[PDB]
Amino acid sequence: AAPPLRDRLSFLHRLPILLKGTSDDDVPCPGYLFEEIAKISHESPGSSQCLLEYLLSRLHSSSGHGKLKVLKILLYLCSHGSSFFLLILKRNSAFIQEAAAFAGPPDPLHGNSLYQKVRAAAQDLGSTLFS
Amino acid sequence: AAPPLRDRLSFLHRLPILLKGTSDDDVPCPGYLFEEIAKISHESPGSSQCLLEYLLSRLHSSSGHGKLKVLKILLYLCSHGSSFFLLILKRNSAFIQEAAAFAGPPDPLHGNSLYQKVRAAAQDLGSTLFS
Amino acid sequence: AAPPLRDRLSFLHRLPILLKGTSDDDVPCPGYLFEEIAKISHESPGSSQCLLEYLLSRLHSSSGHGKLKVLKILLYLCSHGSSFFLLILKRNSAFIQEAAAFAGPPDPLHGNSLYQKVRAAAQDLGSTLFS
Amino acid sequence: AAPPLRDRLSFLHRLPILLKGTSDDDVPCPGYLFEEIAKISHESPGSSQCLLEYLLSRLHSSSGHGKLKVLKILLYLCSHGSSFFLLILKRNSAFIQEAAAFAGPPDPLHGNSLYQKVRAAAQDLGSTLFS
Repeated sequence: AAPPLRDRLSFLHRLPILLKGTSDDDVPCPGYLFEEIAKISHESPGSSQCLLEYLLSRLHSSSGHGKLKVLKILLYLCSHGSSFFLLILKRNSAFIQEAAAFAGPPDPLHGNSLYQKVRAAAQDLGSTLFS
Repeated sequence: AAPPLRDRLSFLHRLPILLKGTSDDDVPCPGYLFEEIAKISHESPGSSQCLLEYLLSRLHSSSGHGKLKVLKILLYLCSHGSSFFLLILKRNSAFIQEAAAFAGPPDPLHGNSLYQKVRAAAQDLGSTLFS
Repeated sequence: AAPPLRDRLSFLHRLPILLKGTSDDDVPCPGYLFEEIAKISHESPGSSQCLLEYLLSRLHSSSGHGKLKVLKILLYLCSHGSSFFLLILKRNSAFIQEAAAFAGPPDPLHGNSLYQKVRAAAQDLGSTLFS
Repeated sequence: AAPPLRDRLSFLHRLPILLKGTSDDDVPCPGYLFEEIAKISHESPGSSQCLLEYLLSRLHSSSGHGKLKVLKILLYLCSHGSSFFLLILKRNSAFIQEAAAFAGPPDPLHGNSLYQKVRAAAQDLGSTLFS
Protein backbone atom coordinates (compact mmCIF):
# COMPACT_ATOMS: atom_id res chain seq x y z
CA ALA A 1 0.00 0.00 0.00
CA ALA A 2 3.08 2.21 0.17
CA PRO A 3 3.72 4.34 -2.94
CA PRO A 4 5.16 2.60 -6.00
CA LEU A 5 8.57 3.82 -7.10
CA ARG A 6 7.17 5.41 -10.26
CA ASP A 7 5.09 7.65 -7.99
CA ARG A 8 8.08 8.45 -5.78
CA LEU A 9 9.94 9.58 -8.91
CA SER A 10 7.09 11.69 -10.27
CA PHE A 11 6.86 13.34 -6.86
CA LEU A 12 10.58 14.12 -6.81
CA HIS A 13 10.05 16.06 -10.03
CA ARG A 14 7.42 18.16 -8.23
CA LEU A 15 9.65 19.16 -5.32
CA PRO A 16 10.62 22.59 -6.76
CA ILE A 17 6.93 23.48 -6.34
CA LEU A 18 6.73 22.23 -2.76
CA LEU A 19 10.10 23.66 -1.70
CA LYS A 20 8.95 27.14 -2.64
CA GLY A 21 5.48 26.63 -1.17
CA THR A 22 6.73 25.51 2.25
CA SER A 23 9.96 27.52 2.48
CA ASP A 24 10.76 28.16 6.15
CA ASP A 25 10.66 31.96 6.00
CA ASP A 26 8.32 34.91 6.51
CA VAL A 27 7.44 35.33 2.81
CA PRO A 28 3.78 34.30 2.32
CA CYS A 29 3.17 31.41 -0.05
CA PRO A 30 1.74 32.70 -3.37
CA GLY A 31 -1.69 31.59 -4.50
CA TYR A 32 -0.54 29.71 -7.58
CA LEU A 33 1.48 27.31 -5.41
CA PHE A 34 -1.62 26.37 -3.43
CA GLU A 35 -3.21 25.50 -6.77
CA GLU A 36 -0.15 23.53 -7.91
CA ILE A 37 -0.03 21.59 -4.63
CA ALA A 38 -3.71 20.64 -4.91
CA LYS A 39 -2.97 19.50 -8.48
CA ILE A 40 -0.18 17.27 -7.13
CA SER A 41 -2.62 15.62 -4.72
CA HIS A 42 -4.83 14.66 -7.68
CA GLU A 43 -2.04 13.09 -9.77
CA SER A 44 -2.43 9.66 -8.15
CA PRO A 45 -2.93 8.06 -4.72
CA GLY A 46 0.81 7.46 -4.48
CA SER A 47 1.47 11.13 -5.22
CA SER A 48 -0.91 12.00 -2.37
CA GLN A 49 0.92 9.63 0.00
CA CYS A 50 4.24 11.25 -0.89
CA LEU A 51 2.69 14.69 -0.46
CA LEU A 52 1.40 13.85 3.03
CA GLU A 53 4.82 12.52 4.07
CA TYR A 54 6.43 15.70 2.78
CA LEU A 55 4.01 18.15 4.41
CA LEU A 56 4.09 16.40 7.78
CA SER A 57 7.89 16.28 7.67
CA ARG A 58 8.01 20.04 6.97
CA LEU A 59 5.52 20.67 9.77
CA HIS A 60 7.78 18.86 12.24
CA SER A 61 11.15 20.30 11.17
CA SER A 62 10.24 23.92 10.38
CA SER A 63 10.17 27.00 12.55
CA GLY A 64 6.78 28.62 13.03
CA HIS A 65 7.08 30.28 9.62
CA GLY A 66 7.11 26.99 7.72
CA LYS A 67 4.64 25.40 10.13
CA LEU A 68 2.14 28.16 9.35
CA LYS A 69 2.60 27.62 5.61
CA VAL A 70 2.03 23.88 5.87
CA LEU A 71 -1.12 24.38 7.95
CA LYS A 72 -2.48 26.87 5.42
CA ILE A 73 -1.70 24.45 2.58
CA LEU A 74 -3.48 21.62 4.39
CA LEU A 75 -6.51 23.85 4.98
CA TYR A 76 -6.62 24.63 1.24
CA LEU A 77 -6.38 20.93 0.42
CA CYS A 78 -9.46 20.35 2.61
CA SER A 79 -11.42 22.27 -0.05
CA HIS A 80 -9.54 21.31 -3.24
CA GLY A 81 -7.39 18.23 -2.65
CA SER A 82 -8.24 14.72 -3.71
CA SER A 83 -10.56 12.45 -1.76
CA PHE A 84 -7.73 9.98 -1.13
CA PHE A 85 -5.47 12.71 0.24
CA LEU A 86 -8.12 13.84 2.71
CA LEU A 87 -8.70 10.24 3.78
CA ILE A 88 -5.05 9.64 4.64
CA LEU A 89 -4.84 13.09 6.24
CA LYS A 90 -7.76 12.15 8.51
CA ARG A 91 -6.09 8.84 9.33
CA ASN A 92 -2.89 10.70 10.28
CA SER A 93 -4.41 13.68 12.07
CA ALA A 94 -2.92 13.30 15.56
CA PHE A 95 -0.43 16.05 14.63
CA ILE A 96 -3.12 18.73 14.67
CA GLN A 97 -3.36 19.01 18.44
CA GLU A 98 0.44 19.21 18.54
CA ALA A 99 0.48 22.08 16.04
CA ALA A 100 -2.29 23.66 18.11
CA ALA A 101 0.07 23.57 21.12
CA PHE A 102 2.97 25.36 19.41
CA ALA A 103 4.55 27.86 21.78
CA GLY A 104 7.84 29.39 22.81
CA PRO A 105 9.55 32.54 24.05
CA PRO A 106 8.01 35.81 22.85
CA ASP A 107 9.72 37.93 20.23
CA PRO A 108 10.75 41.44 21.39
CA LEU A 109 9.30 42.88 18.17
CA HIS A 110 6.34 40.59 17.38
CA GLY A 111 5.47 39.14 20.79
CA ASN A 112 3.69 35.80 20.53
CA SER A 113 1.98 36.61 17.22
CA LEU A 114 3.66 33.80 15.27
CA TYR A 115 2.74 31.13 17.81
CA GLN A 116 -0.81 32.48 17.89
CA LYS A 117 -1.01 32.34 14.08
CA VAL A 118 0.21 28.73 14.00
CA ARG A 119 -2.19 27.63 16.73
CA ALA A 120 -5.11 29.44 15.07
CA ALA A 121 -4.31 27.77 11.74
CA ALA A 122 -4.20 24.38 13.46
CA GLN A 123 -7.56 25.07 15.11
CA ASP A 124 -9.06 26.07 11.76
CA LEU A 125 -7.65 22.94 10.11
CA GLY A 126 -9.10 20.77 12.86
CA SER A 127 -12.50 22.48 12.65
CA THR A 128 -12.54 21.92 8.89
CA LEU A 129 -11.11 18.41 8.79
CA PHE A 130 -12.97 17.01 11.82
CA SER A 131 -16.49 18.41 11.31
CA ALA B 1 -9.26 1.97 18.88
CA ALA B 2 -7.66 5.32 18.09
CA PRO B 3 -9.78 8.38 18.96
CA PRO B 4 -12.67 9.24 16.63
CA LEU B 5 -12.41 12.59 14.88
CA ARG B 6 -15.29 14.05 16.90
CA ASP B 7 -13.18 13.45 20.01
CA ARG B 8 -10.09 14.98 18.40
CA LEU B 9 -12.15 18.10 17.69
CA SER B 10 -13.64 18.34 21.18
CA PHE B 11 -10.12 18.03 22.55
CA LEU B 12 -8.83 20.83 20.32
CA HIS B 13 -11.43 23.09 21.92
CA ARG B 14 -9.94 22.24 25.33
CA LEU B 15 -6.37 23.18 24.43
CA PRO B 16 -6.51 26.69 25.98
CA ILE B 17 -6.91 24.89 29.32
CA LEU B 18 -4.00 22.53 28.73
CA LEU B 19 -1.70 25.16 27.23
CA LYS B 20 -1.96 27.23 30.39
CA GLY B 21 -1.70 24.19 32.66
CA THR B 22 1.50 22.87 31.08
CA SER B 23 3.15 26.14 30.04
CA ASP B 24 6.92 25.66 29.99
CA ASP B 25 7.77 28.28 32.61
CA ASP B 26 8.38 28.70 36.34
CA VAL B 27 4.83 29.87 37.16
CA PRO B 28 3.08 27.12 39.16
CA CYS B 29 -0.04 25.66 37.62
CA PRO B 30 -3.16 26.95 39.44
CA GLY B 31 -5.45 24.53 41.20
CA TYR B 32 -8.47 25.12 38.99
CA LEU B 33 -6.55 23.85 35.95
CA PHE B 34 -5.84 20.55 37.68
CA GLU B 35 -9.59 20.25 38.17
CA GLU B 36 -10.32 21.19 34.55
CA ILE B 37 -7.78 18.67 33.25
CA ALA B 38 -9.32 15.87 35.33
CA LYS B 39 -12.71 16.90 33.92
CA ILE B 40 -11.28 16.55 30.40
CA SER B 41 -10.18 12.99 31.16
CA HIS B 42 -13.78 12.12 32.07
CA GLU B 43 -15.35 13.54 28.89
CA SER B 44 -14.88 10.31 26.92
CA PRO B 45 -12.29 7.58 26.33
CA GLY B 46 -11.18 9.36 23.16
CA SER B 47 -10.70 12.58 25.11
CA SER B 48 -8.50 10.63 27.54
CA GLN B 49 -6.44 9.19 24.66
CA CYS B 50 -5.90 12.69 23.26
CA LEU B 51 -5.02 13.96 26.73
CA LEU B 52 -2.38 11.25 27.23
CA GLU B 53 -0.83 12.01 23.83
CA TYR B 54 -0.72 15.69 24.74
CA LEU B 55 0.76 15.28 28.22
CA LEU B 56 3.44 12.83 27.09
CA SER B 57 4.36 15.11 24.19
CA ARG B 58 4.75 18.05 26.60
CA LEU B 59 6.81 15.89 28.95
CA HIS B 60 9.23 15.07 26.14
CA SER B 61 9.56 18.53 24.58
CA SER B 62 9.55 20.78 27.66
CA SER B 63 12.35 22.04 29.84
CA GLY B 64 12.29 20.90 33.45
CA HIS B 65 9.67 23.54 34.24
CA GLY B 66 7.05 22.02 31.95
CA LYS B 67 8.16 18.48 32.79
CA LEU B 68 7.48 19.16 36.47
CA LYS B 69 4.01 20.52 35.66
CA VAL B 70 3.10 17.47 33.58
CA LEU B 71 4.27 15.09 36.31
CA LYS B 72 2.22 16.96 38.91
CA ILE B 73 -0.83 16.86 36.63
CA LEU B 74 -0.42 13.11 36.10
CA LEU B 75 -0.12 12.57 39.85
CA TYR B 76 -3.39 14.49 40.35
CA LEU B 77 -5.07 12.39 37.66
CA CYS B 78 -4.06 9.27 39.63
CA SER B 79 -6.55 10.42 42.28
CA HIS B 80 -9.22 12.13 40.16
CA GLY B 81 -8.90 11.09 36.52
CA SER B 82 -11.05 8.55 34.76
CA SER B 83 -10.50 4.81 35.00
CA PHE B 84 -9.80 4.59 31.27
CA PHE B 85 -7.18 7.33 31.48
CA LEU B 86 -5.33 5.54 34.27
CA LEU B 87 -5.46 2.28 32.31
CA ILE B 88 -3.82 3.77 29.23
CA LEU B 89 -1.36 5.67 31.44
CA LYS B 90 -0.33 2.36 33.04
CA ARG B 91 0.01 0.77 29.60
CA ASN B 92 2.27 3.65 28.50
CA SER B 93 4.30 4.10 31.69
CA ALA B 94 7.83 3.41 30.43
CA PHE B 95 8.40 7.19 30.40
CA ILE B 96 8.40 7.38 34.19
CA GLN B 97 11.89 5.98 34.67
CA GLU B 98 13.09 8.40 32.00
CA ALA B 99 11.56 11.36 33.82
CA ALA B 100 13.13 9.97 36.99
CA ALA B 101 16.53 10.20 35.27
CA PHE B 102 16.24 13.86 34.27
CA ALA B 103 19.53 15.64 34.85
CA GLY B 104 21.81 18.31 33.47
CA PRO B 105 24.27 21.06 34.35
CA PRO B 106 23.60 22.85 37.65
CA ASP B 107 22.24 26.37 37.73
CA PRO B 108 24.53 28.98 39.36
CA LEU B 109 21.54 30.33 41.31
CA HIS B 110 19.37 27.24 41.94
CA GLY B 111 21.88 24.39 41.71
CA ASN B 112 20.26 21.09 40.78
CA SER B 113 16.95 21.88 42.49
CA LEU B 114 14.87 21.72 39.31
CA TYR B 115 16.25 18.33 38.27
CA GLN B 116 15.69 17.07 41.81
CA LYS B 117 12.08 18.31 41.75
CA VAL B 118 11.38 16.59 38.42
CA ARG B 119 12.94 13.31 39.54
CA ALA B 120 11.08 13.42 42.87
CA ALA B 121 7.78 14.03 41.06
CA ALA B 122 8.49 11.09 38.75
CA GLN B 123 9.26 8.88 41.75
CA ASP B 124 6.02 9.95 43.44
CA LEU B 125 4.06 9.27 40.25
CA GLY B 126 5.61 5.83 39.95
CA SER B 127 4.92 5.02 43.60
CA THR B 128 1.29 6.05 43.15
CA LEU B 129 0.66 4.54 39.73
CA PHE B 130 2.57 1.27 40.26
CA SER B 131 1.49 0.28 43.79
CA ALA C 1 15.37 -11.56 8.75
CA ALA C 2 17.45 -9.09 10.74
CA PRO C 3 21.23 -9.54 10.42
CA PRO C 4 22.84 -12.41 12.33
CA LEU C 5 25.35 -11.40 14.98
CA ARG C 6 28.27 -12.79 12.97
CA ASP C 7 27.38 -10.27 10.26
CA ARG C 8 27.06 -7.44 12.78
CA LEU C 9 30.59 -8.26 13.97
CA SER C 10 32.10 -8.47 10.48
CA PHE C 11 30.51 -5.11 9.74
CA LEU C 12 31.99 -3.54 12.87
CA HIS C 13 35.42 -4.50 11.54
CA ARG C 14 34.63 -2.54 8.36
CA LEU C 15 33.71 0.70 10.12
CA PRO C 16 37.14 2.37 9.65
CA ILE C 17 36.34 2.28 5.91
CA LEU C 18 32.87 3.76 6.32
CA LEU C 19 33.89 6.36 8.91
CA LYS C 20 36.40 7.83 6.48
CA GLY C 21 34.03 7.54 3.52
CA THR C 22 31.17 9.39 5.21
CA SER C 23 33.12 11.80 7.42
CA ASP C 24 31.01 14.91 8.02
CA ASP C 25 33.42 17.41 6.46
CA ASP C 26 34.20 19.18 3.18
CA VAL C 27 36.95 16.74 2.10
CA PRO C 28 35.66 14.72 -0.90
CA CYS C 29 35.48 10.98 -0.42
CA PRO C 30 38.32 9.26 -2.33
CA GLY C 31 37.54 6.82 -5.10
CA TYR C 32 38.99 3.77 -3.40
CA LEU C 33 36.48 4.09 -0.56
CA PHE C 34 33.57 3.95 -3.00
CA GLU C 35 35.07 0.68 -4.23
CA GLU C 36 35.56 -0.63 -0.68
CA ILE C 37 31.98 0.26 0.28
CA ALA C 38 30.58 -1.57 -2.76
CA LYS C 39 32.73 -4.56 -1.75
CA ILE C 40 31.15 -4.45 1.72
CA SER C 41 27.68 -4.62 0.18
CA HIS C 42 28.67 -7.86 -1.58
CA GLU C 43 30.03 -9.61 1.54
CA SER C 44 26.63 -10.99 2.55
CA PRO C 45 22.98 -9.94 2.80
CA GLY C 46 23.47 -9.19 6.49
CA SER C 47 26.45 -6.98 5.66
CA SER C 48 24.20 -5.09 3.22
CA GLN C 49 21.51 -4.66 5.89
CA CYS C 50 24.08 -3.25 8.31
CA LEU C 51 25.43 -1.00 5.57
CA LEU C 52 21.98 0.43 4.80
CA GLU C 53 21.35 1.11 8.50
CA TYR C 54 24.69 2.88 8.72
CA LEU C 55 24.31 5.02 5.60
CA LEU C 56 20.76 6.10 6.44
CA SER C 57 21.83 6.96 9.99
CA ARG C 58 24.68 9.12 8.64
CA LEU C 59 22.30 10.77 6.18
CA HIS C 60 19.99 11.78 9.03
CA SER C 61 22.61 12.95 11.55
CA SER C 62 25.15 14.68 9.29
CA SER C 63 25.40 18.25 8.11
CA GLY C 64 25.09 18.79 4.37
CA HIS C 65 28.71 17.73 3.92
CA GLY C 66 28.12 14.19 5.15
CA LYS C 67 24.68 14.05 3.55
CA LEU C 68 26.24 14.76 0.16
CA LYS C 69 28.82 12.01 0.69
CA VAL C 70 26.17 9.44 1.60
CA LEU C 71 24.06 10.34 -1.43
CA LYS C 72 27.08 10.00 -3.72
CA ILE C 73 27.92 6.63 -2.15
CA LEU C 74 24.36 5.40 -2.66
CA LEU C 75 24.44 6.54 -6.29
CA TYR C 76 27.66 4.54 -6.80
CA LEU C 77 26.07 1.49 -5.18
CA CYS C 78 23.24 1.74 -7.73
CA SER C 79 25.83 0.76 -10.36
CA HIS C 80 28.13 -1.54 -8.35
CA GLY C 81 26.41 -2.70 -5.17
CA SER C 82 24.81 -6.07 -4.63
CA SER C 83 21.33 -6.95 -5.83
CA PHE C 84 20.15 -7.49 -2.26
CA PHE C 85 21.43 -4.07 -1.19
CA LEU C 86 19.55 -2.34 -3.99
CA LEU C 87 16.39 -4.27 -3.11
CA ILE C 88 16.42 -3.13 0.51
CA LEU C 89 17.39 0.39 -0.57
CA LYS C 90 14.33 0.48 -2.84
CA ARG C 91 12.15 -0.81 0.01
CA ASN C 92 13.48 1.96 2.27
CA SER C 93 13.56 4.83 -0.23
CA ALA C 94 11.16 7.30 1.40
CA PHE C 95 14.22 9.24 2.61
CA ILE C 96 15.08 10.40 -0.90
CA GLN C 97 12.39 13.07 -1.12
CA GLU C 98 13.49 14.29 2.31
CA ALA C 99 17.10 14.60 1.17
CA ALA C 100 15.77 16.35 -1.93
CA ALA C 101 14.14 18.93 0.37
CA PHE C 102 17.31 19.80 2.31
CA ALA C 103 17.52 23.54 2.87
CA GLY C 104 18.61 26.16 5.34
CA PRO C 105 20.09 29.63 5.75
CA PRO C 106 22.55 30.68 3.04
CA ASP C 107 26.27 30.85 3.72
CA PRO C 108 27.84 34.33 3.35
CA LEU C 109 30.70 32.78 1.36
CA HIS C 110 29.06 29.87 -0.51
CA GLY C 111 25.41 30.92 -0.66
CA ASN C 112 23.06 27.96 -1.02
CA SER C 113 25.53 25.85 -3.00
CA LEU C 114 25.73 23.04 -0.43
CA TYR C 115 21.96 22.66 -0.17
CA GLN C 116 21.74 22.69 -3.97
CA LYS C 117 24.41 19.99 -4.22
CA VAL C 118 22.61 17.76 -1.70
CA ARG C 119 19.25 18.19 -3.41
CA ALA C 120 20.77 17.55 -6.84
CA ALA C 121 22.44 14.37 -5.57
CA ALA C 122 19.12 13.21 -4.11
CA GLN C 123 17.38 13.90 -7.43
CA ASP C 124 20.06 11.94 -9.30
CA LEU C 125 19.76 9.05 -6.84
CA GLY C 126 16.00 9.00 -7.26
CA SER C 127 16.25 9.14 -11.06
CA THR C 128 18.68 6.21 -11.00
CA LEU C 129 17.01 4.10 -8.33
CA PHE C 130 13.39 4.67 -9.41
CA SER C 131 13.64 4.36 -13.22
CA ALA D 1 6.10 -9.59 27.63
CA ALA D 2 6.71 -5.98 28.66
CA PRO D 3 7.73 -5.50 32.31
CA PRO D 4 5.01 -5.78 34.96
CA LEU D 5 4.37 -2.63 36.96
CA ARG D 6 5.82 -4.16 40.14
CA ASP D 7 9.12 -4.48 38.26
CA ARG D 8 8.90 -0.91 36.96
CA LEU D 9 8.50 0.27 40.56
CA SER D 10 11.37 -1.82 41.93
CA PHE D 11 13.54 -0.42 39.15
CA LEU D 12 12.58 3.17 40.00
CA HIS D 13 13.93 2.52 43.49
CA ARG D 14 17.27 1.54 41.92
CA LEU D 15 17.69 4.71 39.88
CA PRO D 16 20.01 6.46 42.38
CA ILE D 17 22.51 3.69 41.57
CA LEU D 18 22.14 4.06 37.81
CA LEU D 19 22.10 7.87 37.83
CA LYS D 20 25.50 7.92 39.51
CA GLY D 21 26.85 5.10 37.35
CA THR D 22 25.93 6.75 34.04
CA SER D 23 26.31 10.43 34.98
CA ASP D 24 27.18 12.41 31.86
CA ASP D 25 30.53 13.74 33.07
CA ASP D 26 34.26 12.97 33.01
CA VAL D 27 34.34 11.29 36.45
CA PRO D 28 34.96 7.54 35.95
CA CYS D 29 32.28 5.22 37.24
CA PRO D 30 33.43 3.51 40.47
CA GLY D 31 33.77 -0.24 40.60
CA TYR D 32 31.06 -0.83 43.17
CA LEU D 33 28.45 0.64 40.81
CA PHE D 34 29.36 -1.88 38.11
CA GLU D 35 28.69 -4.57 40.71
CA GLU D 36 25.39 -2.96 41.77
CA ILE D 37 24.23 -2.66 38.16
CA ALA D 38 24.97 -6.34 37.48
CA LYS D 39 23.00 -7.15 40.65
CA ILE D 40 20.06 -5.17 39.25
CA SER D 41 20.12 -7.25 36.06
CA HIS D 42 19.72 -10.40 38.18
CA GLU D 43 16.73 -9.16 40.19
CA SER D 44 14.18 -10.35 37.62
CA PRO D 45 13.62 -10.42 33.85
CA GLY D 46 11.48 -7.30 34.13
CA SER D 47 14.27 -5.53 36.00
CA SER D 48 16.61 -6.46 33.13
CA GLN D 49 14.15 -5.09 30.56
CA CYS D 50 13.94 -1.81 32.46
CA LEU D 51 17.72 -1.73 32.76
CA LEU D 52 18.19 -2.18 29.00
CA GLU D 53 15.70 0.61 28.26
CA TYR D 54 17.55 2.87 30.68
CA LEU D 55 21.06 2.16 29.41
CA LEU D 56 20.11 2.52 25.75
CA SER D 57 18.30 5.78 26.51
CA ARG D 58 21.41 7.13 28.26
CA LEU D 59 23.58 5.98 25.36
CA HIS D 60 21.45 7.98 22.93
CA SER D 61 21.02 11.18 24.96
CA SER D 62 24.46 11.54 26.57
CA SER D 63 27.59 13.29 25.40
CA GLY D 64 30.60 11.07 24.79
CA HIS D 65 31.30 11.00 28.53
CA GLY D 66 28.06 9.22 29.38
CA LYS D 67 28.19 7.13 26.21
CA LEU D 68 31.58 5.77 27.28
CA LYS D 69 30.23 4.90 30.73
CA VAL D 70 27.24 3.03 29.31
CA LEU D 71 29.45 1.05 26.92
CA LYS D 72 31.78 0.09 29.77
CA ILE D 73 28.79 -0.97 31.89
CA LEU D 74 27.42 -3.10 29.06
CA LEU D 75 30.83 -4.74 28.59
CA TYR D 76 30.89 -5.60 32.31
CA LEU D 77 27.38 -7.05 32.07
CA CYS D 78 28.64 -9.34 29.29
CA SER D 79 30.70 -11.09 31.98
CA HIS D 80 28.45 -10.72 35.04
CA GLY D 81 24.90 -9.85 34.00
CA SER D 82 22.00 -12.24 33.83
CA SER D 83 21.39 -14.59 30.93
CA PHE D 84 18.08 -12.87 30.15
CA PHE D 85 19.73 -9.45 30.05
CA LEU D 86 22.34 -10.63 27.57
CA LEU D 87 19.63 -12.22 25.42
CA ILE D 88 17.65 -9.00 25.11
CA LEU D 89 20.87 -7.04 24.62
CA LYS D 90 21.76 -9.30 21.69
CA ARG D 91 18.25 -8.88 20.27
CA ASN D 92 18.64 -5.08 20.50
CA SER D 93 22.26 -4.76 19.39
CA ALA D 94 21.90 -2.60 16.27
CA PHE D 95 23.04 0.38 18.38
CA ILE D 96 26.59 -0.95 18.63
CA GLN D 97 27.63 0.03 15.11
CA GLU D 98 26.14 3.48 15.77
CA ALA D 99 28.19 3.89 18.94
CA ALA D 100 31.18 2.66 16.94
CA ALA D 101 30.60 5.56 14.52
CA PHE D 102 30.58 8.30 17.17
CA ALA D 103 32.51 11.32 15.94
CA GLY D 104 32.58 15.09 16.01
CA PRO D 105 34.81 18.16 16.05
CA PRO D 106 38.15 17.72 17.84
CA ASP D 107 38.78 19.28 21.22
CA PRO D 108 41.62 21.86 21.32
CA LEU D 109 42.94 20.22 24.50
CA HIS D 110 42.10 16.52 24.05
CA GLY D 111 41.83 16.17 20.27
CA ASN D 112 39.63 13.25 19.24
CA SER D 113 40.50 11.12 22.27
CA LEU D 114 36.94 10.96 23.60
CA TYR D 115 35.46 9.86 20.28
CA GLN D 116 38.23 7.28 19.95
CA LYS D 117 37.51 5.96 23.45
CA VAL D 118 33.78 5.62 22.72
CA ARG D 119 34.37 3.87 19.40
CA ALA D 120 36.95 1.53 20.95
CA ALA D 121 34.53 0.64 23.75
CA ALA D 122 31.81 -0.08 21.18
CA GLN D 123 34.21 -2.29 19.22
CA ASP D 124 35.14 -4.18 22.39
CA LEU D 125 31.47 -4.62 23.29
CA GLY D 126 30.71 -5.94 19.83
CA SER D 127 33.67 -8.32 19.90
CA THR D 128 32.52 -9.65 23.26
CA LEU D 129 28.78 -9.77 22.61
CA PHE D 130 28.93 -11.07 19.03
CA SER D 131 31.63 -13.77 19.26
